[PDB]
Formats: sequence, structure tokens, C-alpha cells
Amino acid sequence: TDPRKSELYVVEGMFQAILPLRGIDRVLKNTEVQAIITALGTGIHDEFDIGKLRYHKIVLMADADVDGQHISTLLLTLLFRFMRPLIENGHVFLAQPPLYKLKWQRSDPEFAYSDRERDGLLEAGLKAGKKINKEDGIQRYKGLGEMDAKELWETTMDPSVRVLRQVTLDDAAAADELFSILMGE
Repeated sequence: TDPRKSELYVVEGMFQAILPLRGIDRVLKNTEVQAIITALGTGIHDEFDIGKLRYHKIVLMADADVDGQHISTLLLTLLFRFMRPLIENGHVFLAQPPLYKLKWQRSDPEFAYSDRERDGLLEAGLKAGKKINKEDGIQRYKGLGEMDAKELWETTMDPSVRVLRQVTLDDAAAADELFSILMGE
């Protein structure tokens, strides 16, 4: 659980810490944001000290819809404006939750992270002799809240299977501009 072996997941509302974030000056006072900032341990702006970082990886997980984009947007800008080295140093990632669950009749269900993977897994399973209900065998997730707690962990937090995307400085800059445009109303 020492920093090197620790990760912090910030999820839409190896030691794996988890904090929620329900979706500029007032944002910093919101307790959920404060918990996250405090958990990171670095301090902010001028006080920022990379040596005090408590987590090797910071993973943002949210729904792919507007509501989900909003929090990921707000979080990426806070980091870009007050804790930039976390991004430049490659500590920030976005978790890709699965899009589909393939409910094989007499075997383990499989998860697909894209339409193409869905098609490949389906074809591969059928050729192997696996059976699936053509009407309800493939579940298309609407959000993270539709997932079973255990399946959420297995598909987004399990290190040997999760699909993570490193946030680049350019990505964060894009999020910050987005935050600016939208605030301009």
C-alpha cells in the first residue's frame, strides 16, 4: 500500500483506494473534491510537492454520457490548473468501462469494450460451441450503476484485464478548454 503500490480511483457518483465525485473557486470547497485533493497528499498550486504523492496511479472512471463527461472534465481541469505535474509525469488515467456483457449460456460471461470487440467475441464464442440467447444474451450497459459490483471490479479495476488510457498534457489542456467554454455558458 506504499505509494508505488497504490492507486486512487475517482468514480462517478496493489492497494486500490476509491473516492466518489458526484456530478472553480467553489469547486475547491466541495468536500468530495477536498477528500480527493487531500488523499493525493501533494498540496496545491505553490504548495504542490510531487514527493508527497500518495498514489502511483490516479484513475478517473465515469459514464460515457454528458453527465459522465462533465465530472471527468471538471476533474481534469483541477489537475491541469493546480497539480499539473501529476499529468505531465503520467500518473493520470481514464478507465474504459465495458460496453457490453455477453451472457454465454453455460460458461463465464465475457465483456466487450467496443462494438468491434463485441462482434469478435461473439463470433469466437459461437465457433467454439458456446450458446447465447439471441434476444437478451447481449447486454448493452447504460451506465456504471447498471453493473454488478463484482463485475465492475473485474472489468475496470482488475489490473490484468482493465482497459486504461493515459491522460496526456494535451488531453488535459483539451478538458480545460472545454471547461472554459461551458462555463462561459
